[PDB]
Amino acid sequence: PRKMERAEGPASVLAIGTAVPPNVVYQKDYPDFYFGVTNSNHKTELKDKFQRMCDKSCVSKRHLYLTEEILKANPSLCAYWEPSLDLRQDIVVVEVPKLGKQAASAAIKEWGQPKSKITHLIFCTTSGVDMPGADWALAKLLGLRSSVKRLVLYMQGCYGGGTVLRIAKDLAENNKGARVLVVCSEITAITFRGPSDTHLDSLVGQALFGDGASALIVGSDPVPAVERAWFELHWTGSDILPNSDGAIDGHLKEVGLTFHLMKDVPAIISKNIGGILKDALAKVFPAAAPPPPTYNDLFWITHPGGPAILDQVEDRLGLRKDKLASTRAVLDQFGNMSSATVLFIMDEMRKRSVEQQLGTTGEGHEWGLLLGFGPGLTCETVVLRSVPLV
Amino acid sequence: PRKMERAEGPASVLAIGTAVPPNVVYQKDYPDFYFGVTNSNHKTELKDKFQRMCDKSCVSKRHLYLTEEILKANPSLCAYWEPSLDLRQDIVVVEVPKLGKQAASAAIKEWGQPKSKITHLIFCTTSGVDMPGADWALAKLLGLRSSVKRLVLYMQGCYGGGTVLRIAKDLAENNKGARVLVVCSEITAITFRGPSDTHLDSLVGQALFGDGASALIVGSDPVPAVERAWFELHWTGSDILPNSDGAIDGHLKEVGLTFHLMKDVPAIISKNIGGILKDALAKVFPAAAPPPPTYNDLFWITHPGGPAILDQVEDRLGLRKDKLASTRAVLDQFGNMSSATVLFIMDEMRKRSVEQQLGTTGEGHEWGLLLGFGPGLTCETVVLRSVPLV
Ligand SMILES: CC(C)(COP(=O)(O)OP(=O)(O)OC[C@H]1O[C@@H](n2cnc3c(N)ncnc32)[C@H](O)[C@@H]1OP(=O)(O)O)[C@@H](O)C(=O)NCCC(=O)NCCS
Ligand SMILES: CC(C)(COP(=O)(O)OP(=O)(O)OC[C@H]1O[C@@H](n2cnc3c(N)ncnc32)[C@H](O)[C@@H]1OP(=O)(O)O)[C@@H](O)C(=O)NCCC(=O)NCCS
Ligand SMILES: O=C1C[C@@H](c2ccccc2)Oc2cc(O)cc(O)c21
Ligand SMILES: O=C1C[C@@H](c2ccccc2)Oc2cc(O)cc(O)c21
Repeated sequence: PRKMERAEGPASVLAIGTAVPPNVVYQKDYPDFYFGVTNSNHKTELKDKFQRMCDKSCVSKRHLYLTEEILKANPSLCAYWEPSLDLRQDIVVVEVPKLGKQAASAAIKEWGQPKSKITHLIFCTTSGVDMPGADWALAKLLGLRSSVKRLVLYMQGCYGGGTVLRIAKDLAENNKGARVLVVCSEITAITFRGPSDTHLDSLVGQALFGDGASALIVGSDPVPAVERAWFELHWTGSDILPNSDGAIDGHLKEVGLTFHLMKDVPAIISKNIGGILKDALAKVFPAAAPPPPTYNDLFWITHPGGPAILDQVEDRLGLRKDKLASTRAVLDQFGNMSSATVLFIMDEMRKRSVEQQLGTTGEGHEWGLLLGFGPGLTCETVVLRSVPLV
Repeated sequence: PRKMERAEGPASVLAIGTAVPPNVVYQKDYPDFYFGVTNSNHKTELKDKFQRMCDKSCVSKRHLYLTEEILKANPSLCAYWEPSLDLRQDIVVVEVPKLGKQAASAAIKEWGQPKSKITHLIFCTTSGVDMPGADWALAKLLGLRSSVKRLVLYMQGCYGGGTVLRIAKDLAENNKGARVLVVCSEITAITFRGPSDTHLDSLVGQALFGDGASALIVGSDPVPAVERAWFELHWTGSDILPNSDGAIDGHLKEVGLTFHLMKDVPAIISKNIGGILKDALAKVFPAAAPPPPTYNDLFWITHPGGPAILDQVEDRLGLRKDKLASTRAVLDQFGNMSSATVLFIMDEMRKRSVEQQLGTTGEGHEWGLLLGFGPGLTCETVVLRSVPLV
């Protein structure tokens, strides 16, 4: 007879909303723009290198808070190593919760229930820190009840989409009637800086990173015919990959957030992911019983840290060429939105499945994988179940 | 049949370790020390106001990472408003997880099981941010399994001790066999700065804030005659207090972490806490059945934001004067250690109960309250149950 009753069924995604800044930057135009606005067009070697990163980035466009106008008004962001944290913070402490509020309103509207049924909130970002935090600012913007149980996950990085689901699963499953608002909001004004020929990992981030926020309603036991489940969370795992110490570092310095990235990240991920997944699926489908579905029969929501990561994972695991299609669509249209990205991909996948009348929310497959990769090198693994359609 | 099995009994504290820097700073000595090492002794009126805050702080001693030698070596910490974040970060990014490791090892030794049985980690701090985070640095220092499920709660503030329990409860209860390492580690090198007569709320921080780390092993279903429970978590609540907007703010700026404290913080807390506790207790002990214990028959683990908070809460709720004794002993010998403090108090309470042979780990009372207060103004409430002794 618990003092807090728990729930029975699996934690379920009941709604997804997304939001991007309205300023669209087409990748074809970005090297000219990026090197002009940072007064670096004379470094023609650096620029050619940046052109080829952009050429191969498999990003067609990104949505960016930073405009030409904001940049020319704030010269310290356009240089490479100028003190700038205070200005960066003044921006993202406001704009990260605001972008997340746009995404949350769309999730709440789809869900169909008054916002006061939201009992828990998880706010995740890599863009700025403050007290009270982005979670508090978001609850204020939305008018959530004063007793919402909040949690702010700061300085996470690109694995954070997996992390928020790992935690939300337990909040929803162990609290009867709990409805968890889950927000990932990322804005690149925290990292944007000029180019330097000695910091070529930061140049990569300028080719790939973009802005966005996504929002879920996560809860167990959806009310039949009133609430709608779209995916279920069944198994989570977290791994620090071997021999990955310092593969991806990020430091919050007086020049803003600095990004450090080793060239063997794709090899480290692609060469270890198979064991991680094979173990995950063995836990979920033990013999004592159906064997795990094959990789080609699972749906795939993979953090697209970069095209080389996706290509090398696809190659090492022998995935048919269409398995990463939803993943690659989101990267093409929004770039790498750090922790938010996987949820755009989740939303992209379910929307396509409805549109093309596939049999389930997961492109017609029953089971699936959501993977996030970030500093650690940390790999978050969430085994998902789709929900049948019509 | 769940793909991840859950646990049955209440999340229980199975061990507690604590760790403080070796440098002890007697409050009698502190005004002379602080104004001397910050070259402010000419500020006669400022210093006397600071003497009065110390005289009254009900803090006798604090443990501090910063020493006179370190301060004289790094003059930007002794000025009031100098660029210093990179220096501070370089310190606490290392020292915060290092201090958390001493407390963790002590908790693990007490618990008695091999460190590899730790499945989950929650690291809470208000001092510094990094990627990978302090959670990852701690796991590395300890040699935890590569698949430990980690969470870093950055920039929490003084309510963090309640927040970690609220989260560890669900991690422990929803995952069969899960053992959660909970660490709160706080080091004032991130905020320490010289005095100024235009920023006197920050002066208050100089009178009250100390350094410390505490660590818990939290798990459901302790193995009988093998593991030992000291407190059980049964009910959690979180609240933004009314008309408290901006009462407690902190920003990570290029001069380091900055502290803003309104003078009505004790009024805000003491005038609203009764309704919060009455609501909580009504939820835990509903009529439909025993009534809730009186405040005086509860044990009290209260974050000592300062003596005026404790005194006004004690006055508003009509608490017998012995109720906040364990709480006040920790403030006296350690200061306000932000998120770590309530766990020192919890450690103090169980150690006294055992030493004096009371009937339970909660000073002879069955039920109790842990409260944390911080930015928001956020109130975290955890209804605890004690365990009977011998
Ligand atoms: C876009 C790159 C980004 C794709 O391009 P590619 O297929 O490697 O194309 P190329 O091999 O021509 O590489 C182009 C340039 O990128 C540079 N580059 C790639 N990765 C780099 C890194 N981590 N640091 C510095 N420079 C790098 C290369 O040195 C090369 O320069 P060069 O033309 O002067 O040799 C690709 O390497 C990738 O997808 N990387 C993954 C991103 C990642 O590391 N993790 C994301 C984490 S959250
Ligand atoms: C130690 C102070 C810290 C206790 O002192 P006190 O008993 O109120 O003593 P006094 O009222 O004489 O105050 C002493 C001085 O502190 C000053 N002071 C107290 N709180 C202050 C604040 N938040 N900002 C600025 N000054 C403050 C008073 O104005 C007074 O100055 P004066 O002597 O020049 O008039 C007390 O106000 C307290 O405990 N407050 C709680 C601190 C807090 O907010 N903690 C929760 C935290 S994040
Ligand atoms: O350098 C930062 C940038 C940040 C981001 C991306 C997009 C939008 C806003 C912020 O994402 C990261 C993820 C990492 O795993 C490591 C990082 O060092 C970063
Ligand atoms: O300014 C910081 C200081 C930090 C701390 C305290 C002790 C040791 C290390 C760090 O605690 C805080 C708590 C708050 O509720 C608000 C704050 O602004 C702070």
